[PDB]
Amino acid sequence: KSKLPKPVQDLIKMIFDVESMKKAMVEYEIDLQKMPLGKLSKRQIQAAYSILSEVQQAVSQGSSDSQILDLSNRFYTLIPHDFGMKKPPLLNNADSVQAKVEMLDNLLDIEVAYSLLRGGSDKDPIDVNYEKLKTDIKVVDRDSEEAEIIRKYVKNTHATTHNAYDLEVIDIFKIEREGECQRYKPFKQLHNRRLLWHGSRTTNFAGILSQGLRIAPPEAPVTGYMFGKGIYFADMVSKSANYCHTSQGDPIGLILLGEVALGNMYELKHASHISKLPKGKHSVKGLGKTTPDPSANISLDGVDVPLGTGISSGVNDTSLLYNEYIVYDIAQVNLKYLLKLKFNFKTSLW
Amino acid sequence: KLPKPVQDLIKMIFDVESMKKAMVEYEIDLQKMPLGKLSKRQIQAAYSILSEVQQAVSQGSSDSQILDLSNRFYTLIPHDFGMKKPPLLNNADSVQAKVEMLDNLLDIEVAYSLLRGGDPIDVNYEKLKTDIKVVDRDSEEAEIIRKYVKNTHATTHNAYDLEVIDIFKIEREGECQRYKPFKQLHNRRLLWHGSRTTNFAGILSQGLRIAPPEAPVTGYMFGKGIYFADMVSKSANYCHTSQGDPIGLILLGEVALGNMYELKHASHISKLPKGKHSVKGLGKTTPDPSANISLDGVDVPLGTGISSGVNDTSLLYNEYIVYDIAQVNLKYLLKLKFNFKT
Ligand SMILES: COCCCN1Cc2cccc(C(N)=O)c2C1=O
Ligand SMILES: COCCCN1Cc2cccc(C(N)=O)c2C1=O
Repeated sequence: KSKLPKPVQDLIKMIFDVESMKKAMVEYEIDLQKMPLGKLSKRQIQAAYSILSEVQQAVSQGSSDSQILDLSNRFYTLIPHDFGMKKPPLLNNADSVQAKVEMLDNLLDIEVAYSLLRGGSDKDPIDVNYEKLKTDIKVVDRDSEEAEIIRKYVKNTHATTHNAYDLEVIDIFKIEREGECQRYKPFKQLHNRRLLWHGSRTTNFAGILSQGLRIAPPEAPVTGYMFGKGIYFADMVSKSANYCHTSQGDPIGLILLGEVALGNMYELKHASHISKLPKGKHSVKGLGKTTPDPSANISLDGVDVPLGTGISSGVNDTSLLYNEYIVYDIAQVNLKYLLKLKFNFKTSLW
Repeated sequence: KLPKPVQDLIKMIFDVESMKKAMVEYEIDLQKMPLGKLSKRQIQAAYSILSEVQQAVSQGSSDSQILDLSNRFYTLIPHDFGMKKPPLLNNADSVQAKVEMLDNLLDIEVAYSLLRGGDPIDVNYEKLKTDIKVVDRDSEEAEIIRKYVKNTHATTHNAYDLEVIDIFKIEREGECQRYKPFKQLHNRRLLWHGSRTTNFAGILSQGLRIAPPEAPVTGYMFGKGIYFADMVSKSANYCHTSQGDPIGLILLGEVALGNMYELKHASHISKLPKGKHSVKGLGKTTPDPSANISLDGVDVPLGTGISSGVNDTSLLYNEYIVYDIAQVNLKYLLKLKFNFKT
């Protein structure tokens, strides 16, 4: 029997849950008869991203309808969908491809989690699966100052437009991924280090913990992402928490706090599909209409914690309601905490 | 008393009827908004609504908020569809079609305002505040200018052949002096800019300008700058000529590119990061760097289309953008002929 703290055990059961992986694929309308979890592969996912990249090129550089249509057929042949009686969406515009890009990002992480789950020994399974994460996980005391500051960050940065649910913090975990300390070392030195959120489906955490946050593969279309292929973070808990993709049918999710070394920010208000930064720049800040009150900002260890409540920023001519922060090198991030959140979905409008 | 090929130019760009036709082809309702009533401020408000729509879409505003803005657009700019439904402005594509139209209307209003304000041909010349001279068909200037035309016609723009007709040397009053500080910058290059004829009176009295503050930065692939090509045909596509109307105008401009920000895909910016003075959108095809010429610090990239080793890009051919009007110095205005197969 495992000697791991009970919250840690429960975390392990959540992450390594085949049924949630299946639910995830069904949400993307993948036909599980034609493509079962066990038959997902990296190569298939790589080729699918290749097809989206070709699709976007064929659209940018004005290919013919026939070619666009062929590329769509190829995508849906490789990734089988069940659309019911709904018209299968042609991949002939930025919106349609961005949606498929997000599905593939999640497919990639599900493949990693299912791989990790199916690998190793068949001791307590909980301990066998814990070791697969290659991460030291400690439970933060509910009454710590550490816990209070974090509950305050959650409370204060919930955006007013994310009004469908309230968040309640169930468990807080201190995490240290094997070898990430050393990896982050050089950036430890950089100015403008910030403690920011990253939200993800619950089973994506097998890959996130074992491999860390990653940039999309070279096959993935740079145009698939608002600010290109980097690692995305929010300073508003609810903007990240939406990426948990929880529902009243499955209302517990997980979210990371990570220290990110931003340095000099390239400040942008609209899409910029970049893969590299111009010289002088270490990150992108996408500027939101709403920004945490910088009066309320705290800092420890030279890291800023933007836990002020949201106030109007200077900015009105923007594509974003809230800020977002992108780095283009995986070493720029050091994961600090992992929070287990219950999403309490609202029944009243008042 | 002005030369002939010049006199033709003045008539062609101050043509009230071409302006009327551009309007009809956009399905503008000329009874409610006749040419005479076009307002710069009205166009700016229309642009502003397009900005709101695009921001509403990106920010995830309600369908009813977006529907309202789309109706507001058509309140402002009277269209006549006149049995069909005005297109819904709720996506970047529909919005994009209206951005391009407003870009044209803004220029048409400039032209018409000139013509109304204050031999009419030479009253009109006066107002352009631009010195124009003809270039000799035989002179060396014309031979280099014709070679640039011929070498840089892209192969995917095969629907037509091009042939030069007149070459005009232009000097906008005040533009040398405006450009002075920028002449010091490196990577100065002689590039093309195509526009429709209804646009050229505005361009000559005012120079190449950036879309107004009200215009959406997301309406343009690299945001609000001035766009140039090194392929004559990429630029000439923007003349919007046809079998039925085969004569277009094109600019050759000296552009101070400086330290280029080199990009492969859309970036909707209104300013450059520190240290960058222009954007180069990278094409799959680029003129041969071997055939390049330098003339008193200005490069003329008249090499023939060769492959750049850059294949993961949104662009068949290069594009150059500057974000300060003062980085451009207009050198030549060409009058060309399109020979369509068909
Ligand atoms: C992971 O794919 C990136 C593209 C989609 N985005 C954008 C974004 C902005 C801010 C925060 C997050 C986040 N996950 O917490 C994300 C996010 O996933
Ligand atoms: C004024 O509209 C800006 C966006 C449309 N673009 C892009 C572009 C690229 C290269 C050359 C030109 C040109 N006019 O020759 C243009 C052009 O008009």
